[PDB]
Amino acid sequence: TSVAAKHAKGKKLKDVIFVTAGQAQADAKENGRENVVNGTLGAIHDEEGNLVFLKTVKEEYLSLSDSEHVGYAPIAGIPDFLCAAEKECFGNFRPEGHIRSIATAGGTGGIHHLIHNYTEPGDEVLTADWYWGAYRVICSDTGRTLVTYSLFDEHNNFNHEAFQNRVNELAAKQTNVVVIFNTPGNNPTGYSIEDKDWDSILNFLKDLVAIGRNNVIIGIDVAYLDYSGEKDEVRAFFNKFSHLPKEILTCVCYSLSKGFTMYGQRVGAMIGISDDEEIADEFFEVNKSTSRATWSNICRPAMRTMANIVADPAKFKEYEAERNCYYQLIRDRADIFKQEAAQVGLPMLPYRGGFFITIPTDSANAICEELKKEHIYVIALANGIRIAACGIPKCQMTGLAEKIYNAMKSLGK
Amino acid sequence: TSVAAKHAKGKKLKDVIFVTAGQAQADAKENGRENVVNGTLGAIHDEEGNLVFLKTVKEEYLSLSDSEHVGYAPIAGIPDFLCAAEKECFGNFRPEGHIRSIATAGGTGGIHHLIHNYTEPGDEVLTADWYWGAYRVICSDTGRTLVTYSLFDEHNNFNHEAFQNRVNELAAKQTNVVVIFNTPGNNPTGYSIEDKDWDSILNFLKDLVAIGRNNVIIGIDVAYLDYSGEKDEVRAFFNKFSHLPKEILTCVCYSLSKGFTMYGQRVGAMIGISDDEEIADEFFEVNKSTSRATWSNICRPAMRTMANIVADPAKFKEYEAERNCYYQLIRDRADIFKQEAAQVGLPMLPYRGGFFITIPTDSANAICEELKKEHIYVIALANGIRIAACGIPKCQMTGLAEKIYNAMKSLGKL
Ligand SMILES: O=C(O)CCC(=O)C(=O)O
Ligand SMILES: O=C([O-])CC(=O)C(=O)O
Ligand SMILES: O=C([O-])CC(=O)C(=O)O
Ligand SMILES: [Cl-]
Repeated sequence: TSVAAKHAKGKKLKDVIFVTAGQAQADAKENGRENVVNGTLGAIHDEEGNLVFLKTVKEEYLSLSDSEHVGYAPIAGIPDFLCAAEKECFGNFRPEGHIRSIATAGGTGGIHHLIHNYTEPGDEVLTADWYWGAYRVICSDTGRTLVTYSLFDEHNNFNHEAFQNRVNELAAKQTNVVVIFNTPGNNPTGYSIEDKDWDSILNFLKDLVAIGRNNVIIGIDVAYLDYSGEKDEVRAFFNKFSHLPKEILTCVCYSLSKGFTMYGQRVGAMIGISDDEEIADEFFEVNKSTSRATWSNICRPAMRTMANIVADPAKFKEYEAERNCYYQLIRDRADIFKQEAAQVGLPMLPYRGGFFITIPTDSANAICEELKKEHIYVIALANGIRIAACGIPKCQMTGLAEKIYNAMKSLGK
Repeated sequence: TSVAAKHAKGKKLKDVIFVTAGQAQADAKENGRENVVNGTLGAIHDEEGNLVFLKTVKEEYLSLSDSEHVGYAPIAGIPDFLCAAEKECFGNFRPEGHIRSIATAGGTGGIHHLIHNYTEPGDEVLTADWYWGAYRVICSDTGRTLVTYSLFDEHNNFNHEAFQNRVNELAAKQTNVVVIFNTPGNNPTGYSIEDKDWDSILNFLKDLVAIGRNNVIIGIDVAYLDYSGEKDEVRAFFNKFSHLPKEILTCVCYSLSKGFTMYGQRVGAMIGISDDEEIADEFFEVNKSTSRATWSNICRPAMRTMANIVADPAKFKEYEAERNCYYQLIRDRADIFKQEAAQVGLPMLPYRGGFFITIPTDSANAICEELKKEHIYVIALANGIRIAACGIPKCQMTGLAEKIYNAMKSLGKL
């Protein structure tokens, strides 16, 4: 018994991420925090367990005028914010061509708008077989289908044959092919596309476009950019989108959730890049329209907060340095998990950065339910176990790769 | 020249509201707030021209924990917020039957969701001929068509015949009929559908669905709920949604924006109301999914701030007492304009409540342009001039109608 539209009739979300986090904090309220390890949600908590609100960000944010907290922001977002995000995102790497940006609600809004405006209903959207689960829903809630290519070959190199084969397949059947790359610090694996592999990607994508029947739209979910590596090394690939043929458009979906540790402020920028000023202006206008059509403006105090900080050299250096403490702090946790994981013999995907590390298993769900017994609370995907290294203090990181590998060995995994 | 999908290309907002509003702000920043009449945006300013952020709301919002400021909130919203939003919306009038709520990005989010889930591609959506322009963009960006019925008969009463006529034409071409009512305190007019009229509206919808051909989805945008009249009076109509036939689903789009004075912060709930428990559950699930597919989740601090207040009796009465002082201010402002508009002979649509008053004319663009040179900023609609009384102190409101009449006379527009 349903009154919903034809395409909406059967929708129900199974959300593993959020309940699984719930029994976590549920075991950590009543029985004490330190007998529970929380590997669920992508939020940074410090060595003592508290959620990190970077104190430079919070200080700006709390000091704002009534107008910045409750006033309206323009539809496209605050122009200072739009310039500050591109500044932060690009670093010394800002590509040439025409760049135009629109404020979005997180990376989610970015991905939603990109898919709404650049694909037709029924179209397939491409990403790596290791990917953030929501992409599924962003496509499927709209009549699009998310399809995948094997990210890794046998030795864990970017798998170019798998990618090119899948792209050629979408290209044969639809004019626009949208491909989402989530890099650097891929969610779940932590993997980052290398500079040489971007070269091979773009060179292939330029060859495809020269045939003359397709446009390619390259989405890049950069959410983990500030958690992936040295400042210039992780951004250097941004130079590689300069002066691409106009049949290729690039959309960098940048977010403040991680970089500024504002999660529930819901704020991002989608940043379009084109050799062609008209194509780039169309990116701004069509995505501006979808914003008005959806949330109509994004959160003001969070936009104003990150613009203020980035424009004040003292304040911005103070913020880079507080964030880098927390990221050095994460990088080490993954060092401790990487070293013990290797000695004990536990398989784990090739992490270069990011909040998560994943253990490949076909059994993840089962292996997770017995982990929930140990007071170890983690996320189960179709491909394996995802663990939030952002959330796990040094205390429980060491000897953790043992407690997981020990659960799998008992069950035949 | 164009890479966007076929249905996307050409989209361009010509956005009047924020461009005018920007001009006003810059005028006032340079020349002082007290030297500009800023009738642009639906935000409250007090008798000094200061943006109002209610003391009880601000103190709670700034006093939140880090966890409540930056923590992710669940896809459907904070359960406490969903519960508090239904409670302050429905009052003593909560309808009977199955109720399920979902967090949205303001009222835009709720209506974006409603249209995405309850209409097929190409369908028509009905609203009054005086409406908030955003509805049109919501429809057209997703490939629907917003269509209108004349809100007023010749006496400036709810035009039941123009409306029923419109419903019939839609019901003849598609299964679902979505109708958006912006009441009480309509944007742009300030009109509120009266209770008897809701009876006649509802009676007609029941007859319509008794045929077996259609579902009706009634969207009610309640943004102005708290600015419209006495607490119980403005809410009384909610009881009329008790046990409607299951072919009628009522969606109440609530916002924090105006009620709590977080204007820029688009935070609301869409509250579904159905007699049939599976209808309501379905409302919950298609809308949660679309929340994940669009914004993933809603601003956490705004939600908690509101749940906290509504759940505290002492903080709740104090918040209301604060909001009420400002509601009175907006009343007086509208009374002044009306008195004076009637004296100078300047026509005006009927204003019950809300932040805006509208002057009908097909000349708004030329008129507004002239008013600017006088440091008066109002918004030009296609059919009229929208004035936000919420943003215009009394001493400024005095003489305003005369000035608008005089601009229309000088420009040869009567
Ligand atoms: O008055 C306000 O609330 C702000 C409006 C604004 O900044 C804009 O023009 O986008
Ligand atoms: O929000 C989610 O789906 C899970 C998460 O931790 C993130 O990647 O932000
Ligand atoms: O936001 C707009 O388009 C105009 C406005 O003042 C409101 O009704 O919220
Ligand atoms: Cl569809």
